[PDB]
Amino acid sequence: SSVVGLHYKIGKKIGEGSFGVIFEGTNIINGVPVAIKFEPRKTEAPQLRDEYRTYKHLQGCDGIPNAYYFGQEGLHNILVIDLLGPSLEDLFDWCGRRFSVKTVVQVAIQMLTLVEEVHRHDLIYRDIKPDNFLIGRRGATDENNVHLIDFGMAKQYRDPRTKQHIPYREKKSLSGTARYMSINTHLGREQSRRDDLEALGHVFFYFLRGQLPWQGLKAPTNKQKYEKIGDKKRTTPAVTLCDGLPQQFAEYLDSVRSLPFDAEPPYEEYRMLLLSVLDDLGQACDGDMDWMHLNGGRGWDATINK
Ligand SMILES: Cc1ccc2c(-c3ccncc3)c(-c3ccc(F)cc3)nn2c1
Repeated sequence: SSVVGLHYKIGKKIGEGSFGVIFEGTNIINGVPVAIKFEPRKTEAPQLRDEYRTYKHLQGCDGIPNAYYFGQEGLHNILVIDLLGPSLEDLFDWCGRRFSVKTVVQVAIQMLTLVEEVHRHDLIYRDIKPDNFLIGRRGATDENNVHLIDFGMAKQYRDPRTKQHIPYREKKSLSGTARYMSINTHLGREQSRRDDLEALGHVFFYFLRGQLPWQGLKAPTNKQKYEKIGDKKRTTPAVTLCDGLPQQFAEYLDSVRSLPFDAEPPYEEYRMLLLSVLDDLGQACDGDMDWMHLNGGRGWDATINK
């Protein structure tokens, strides 16, 4: 059948997110474009239904798309959400694998706000990477704002009613993306709010430099590769990552790395820290982004870029 969930016509496949089977589509009642993620209906570790509830739990938060349907349709499981634009990894590539300091600050404060409101709903994200932060669609209100998708790695970190934190714990299996994950993750420690923020600091330097110094390491196995990346993260001072860059990014990474395990990070203080970079450089926080100058001032386009 060309239509799932009663109302959603399946369209072009876009197969992001685990190669994890995503299509674009349209709501046949109101023309609203949607993203449709299928998932094999029987699985050991099915994430689609708790991902649906995660979107509902975060419903109304800015930068988090609506979920309109989760259901059946025979062979798979379906989740329908708002359709968004390219990822920050995509735009990073099209901009030459380098973001200006201005673009990094502006995207950083929106990412900090996104993660904060995930944390405010008693969840840690635990899969921070530029591939899961998406901009909006062209000619939309939110075309160039950052959004957050894919909550398959999310976990409750405090009880919602009592607000009491999960116990600290160790010897957890290392999974996530090794390029960005916190040092604590490398050591098998239970993740918490600070670890989402340390991962963000890694992305910030990734954007600013074009590369992180623990990229391109090799080992016989994956486990040993993860260990070498973790070793590099701990012998590279934040001040050397930020050689030639505004020192507020080194102070950011240093401070979130030293946060206590259950501590509530000072999100607004971190945002003011990064905002001060623009003041030291005489720039304004006006929403102008590097990718908005792509292709003569038209921005990203499918024929030329991807
Ligand atoms: C790496 C990556 C990139 C984009 C993207 C979409 C995405 C792409 C474009 N517009 C909206 C979403 C989603 C997605 C997740 C869950 C779902 F139910 C539907 C879509 N995952 N995902 C994962």
